Amino acid sequence: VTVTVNKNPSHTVPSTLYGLMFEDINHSGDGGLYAELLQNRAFQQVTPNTAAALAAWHPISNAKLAVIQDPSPVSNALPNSLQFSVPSGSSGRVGFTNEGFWGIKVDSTWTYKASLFFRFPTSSSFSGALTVGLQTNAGRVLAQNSTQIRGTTTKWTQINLELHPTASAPDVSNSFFVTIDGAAGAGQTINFAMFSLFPPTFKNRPNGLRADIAETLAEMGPSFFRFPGGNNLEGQTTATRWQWNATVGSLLDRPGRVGDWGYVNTDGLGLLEYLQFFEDTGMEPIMAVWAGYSLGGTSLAENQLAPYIQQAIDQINFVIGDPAKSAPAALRASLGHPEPFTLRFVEVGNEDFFAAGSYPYRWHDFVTALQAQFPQIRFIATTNAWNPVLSPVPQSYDVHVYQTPTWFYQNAFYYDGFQRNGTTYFEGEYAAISTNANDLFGTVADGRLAFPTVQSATGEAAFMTGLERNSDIVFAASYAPLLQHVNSTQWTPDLVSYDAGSVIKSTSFFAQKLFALNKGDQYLPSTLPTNGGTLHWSITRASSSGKTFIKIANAGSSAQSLTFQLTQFNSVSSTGTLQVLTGPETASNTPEAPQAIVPKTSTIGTGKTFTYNAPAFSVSVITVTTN
Ligand SMILES: *[C@@H]1O[C@H](CO)[C@@H](O[C@@H]2O[C@H](CO)[C@@H](O[C@@H]3O[C@H](CO)[C@@H](O)[C@H](O)[C@@H]3O)[C@H](O)[C@H]2NC(C)=O)[C@H](O)[C@H]1NC(C)=O
Ligand SMILES: *[C@@H]1O[C@H](CO)[C@@H](O[C@@H]2O[C@H](CO)[C@@H](O)[C@H](O)[C@H]2NC(C)=O)[C@H](O)[C@H]1NC(C)=O
Ligand SMILES: *[C@@H]1O[C@H](CO)[C@@H](O[C@@H]2O[C@H](CO)[C@@H](O)[C@H](O)[C@H]2NC(C)=O)[C@H](O)[C@H]1NC(C)=O
Ligand SMILES: *[C@@H]1O[C@H](CO)[C@@H](O[C@@H]2O[C@H](CO)[C@@H](O)[C@H](O)[C@H]2NC(C)=O)[C@H](O)[C@H]1NC(C)=O
Ligand SMILES: [NH3+][C@H]1C[C@H](O)[C@@H](O)[C@@H]1CO
Ligand SMILES: [Cl-]
Repeated sequence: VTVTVNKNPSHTVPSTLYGLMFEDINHSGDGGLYAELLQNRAFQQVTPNTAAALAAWHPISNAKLAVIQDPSPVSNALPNSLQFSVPSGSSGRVGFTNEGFWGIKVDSTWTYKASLFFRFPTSSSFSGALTVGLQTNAGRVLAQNSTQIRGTTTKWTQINLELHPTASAPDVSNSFFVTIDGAAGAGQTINFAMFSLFPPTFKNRPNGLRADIAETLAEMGPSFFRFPGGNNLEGQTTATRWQWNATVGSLLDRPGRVGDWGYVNTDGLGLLEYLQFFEDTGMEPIMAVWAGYSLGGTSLAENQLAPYIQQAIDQINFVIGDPAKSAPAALRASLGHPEPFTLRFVEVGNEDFFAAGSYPYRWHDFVTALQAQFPQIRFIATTNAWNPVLSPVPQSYDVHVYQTPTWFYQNAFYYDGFQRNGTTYFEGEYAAISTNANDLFGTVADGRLAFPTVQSATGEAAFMTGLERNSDIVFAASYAPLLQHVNSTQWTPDLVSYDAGSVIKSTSFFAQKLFALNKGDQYLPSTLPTNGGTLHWSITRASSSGKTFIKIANAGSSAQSLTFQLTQFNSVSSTGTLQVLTGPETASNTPEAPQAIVPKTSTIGTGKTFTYNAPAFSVSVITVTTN
């Protein structure tokens, strides 16, 4: 195909076109992006005196453990304590371990910060060392530190100890431990609460993020971060919905919540940590507010919304409010951030096409109130575009699609036929999730992708050329889900996978990165791809530099020749860079082969005419300079 490139831009490419969609799913938050290494660190939202309350916790030797509703809890928000008892006649090492989130990476190049709260519920003459550390799951101690404690300490007391491993572990099958001498400790009971183990964090943030994952997200050059969901916003009931104010302040004062993916959320990754991450990466938020529906099917009645609307106002005021004008904005100031954060976009609910009978009145009451308080914010509707008809008229819709790789290349013209009437579209969730048109959400045996493939990434890339061409009305687009803990998966495929030790960048990750890092501010119209065909392209240009980014998706099994004609330009560089992602159709980056498929960079000859053979199942970026 001959592709003629127009020198005259048709529109300015939004700064927000490519970004991330985050919720705590697959332990993407707890166990993932949030750097905390202990699972069930504070016994949040578990039933006392049950086995599930002790999840991730194990005795050392003859230790007696129970999670109790503490008669004098460490805080209002943390009613549960770990009751540790050493039997009469004990000796040696007695204590307990935390298995982490399916392991703990123990690296001698890291300093870890261990902390816990303890008290003796009954004053005693105990005198001895409390030792914390890291061991292999064989009991081989790799790091340890101790401090003197006394049975006369009946008031909650925090212990803060650094850990320095003497050796890196050969694998992640390691645990955190707390021990006392069994002879010195015989017959003693100690109550513990609010444990924590942190490695070094991204940007050395207090209560920050896991470095390799954070760096992987920053690597992709995202412009926005949509959060906190997704289904994880909604709750299963009104009472279990995400609430901003429960995620701010001291860890002692965050009660956690049962999330929407089968596990408890600590809310240690809370609103301020999200906003700090955005400051650290140059992302802007697309922030969702809860809109009167939860996943058990309950809509709030129109006459029940007012307190929930005010809570959404409170949440936005925490982000952007003048600290002199509201309690939430004053709280942001008090937590060390007097300056408002950026927030341009708020999403009203999540996937309210599941509650389209109530969304009209929910949308109406929420957006009337929020637009009056926040005249500069753009509010995004979550129902199917224009069905049902909403009032006020939404400025933006969030469009989600999970489909086959083929569907994505076949639907790259999805936005071309849309009216240009001031409405903008957010592709807030998309992914090629299955090769089975009949059972998209089924099993891997029935065609569900365990990981993105070259096929899925190239189909997505074709659809993304459509998003970029239509970026006069498409303002933002994010793959979902973003993150996967390979030991605790509720949804595949995912953009970035990891275990306790290392990260896997998917084929789809590299497509997302290639699109986002090679994006100018001018859209240059070109010869249209065949609507329904496997071969798609989109061309942008950086007005400041003349760097010109030709993105080519070949989502099919046939190599296809493209001849670019740039005769309209005064000058085209005599060379360009090629970046190409390609491989076998069903090839994946897996834990076993995490670098099977990676992009390759080369130099090609360019000018006003050049020819590129786009391989079967390839994503290609050619960068030239044009003036
Ligand atoms: C986060 O902030 C929300 C407010 O936006 C807090 O929710 C509010 O909590 C109060 C106190 O529990 C609720 O008032 C109570 O309602 C019950 C049931 O009708 C009543 O029996 C009590 O006498 C009292 O009036 C209020 O309804 C509730 N509001 C909403 C919108 O949920 C929430 O507690 C805060 N969370 C934390 C951890 O601080
Ligand atoms: C045990 O942990 C303590 C507490 O973190 C470590 O002592 C701290 O070390 C850092 C770095 O030198 C100092 O800046 C802190 O002021 C120290 N605090 C205290 C209370 O001493 C100590 O080095 C750790 N020991 C081992 C063997 O890992
Ligand atoms: C923008 O144009 C869209 C088409 O891209 C219009 O959508 C129609 O909206 C009415 C109700 O307002 C629906 O009953 C139709 O079914 C919609 N058409 C389609 C194809 O979905 C939309 O109303 C326009 N919006 C504005 C602000 O003018
Ligand atoms: C977490 O998941 C990883 C990756 O799937 C597991 O490690 C794999 O285990 C399988 C099945 O035993 C082996 O055949 C693979 O070779 C392992 N892969 C790698 C890269 O090591 C790991 O066992 C899981 N951890 C836990 C505690 O379940
Ligand atoms: N079904 C998806 C849509 C929903 O909002 C998310 O929580 C799910 C995984 O990305
Ligand atoms: Cl397919």
